[PDB]
Amino acid sequence: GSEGSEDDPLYDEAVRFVTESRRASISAVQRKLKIGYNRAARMIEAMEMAGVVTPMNTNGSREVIAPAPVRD
Repeated sequence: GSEGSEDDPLYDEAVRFVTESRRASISAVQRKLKIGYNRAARMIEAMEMAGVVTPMNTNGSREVIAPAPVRD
């Protein structure tokens, strides 16, 4: 792993994207971040291990575990 482990030029954007979107979808991440599917997925993987996003669901939809910016 090189790009998308914990601190990546766009991971922070992805994590912020998922946290705010309340959903971890690579296609969506790449769409919102204007990144590549592979790149987004890599960062998304980082979200899984990092605890930013929960594993996929029975239907095939991820969730977010990392809190959102409420004030701090």
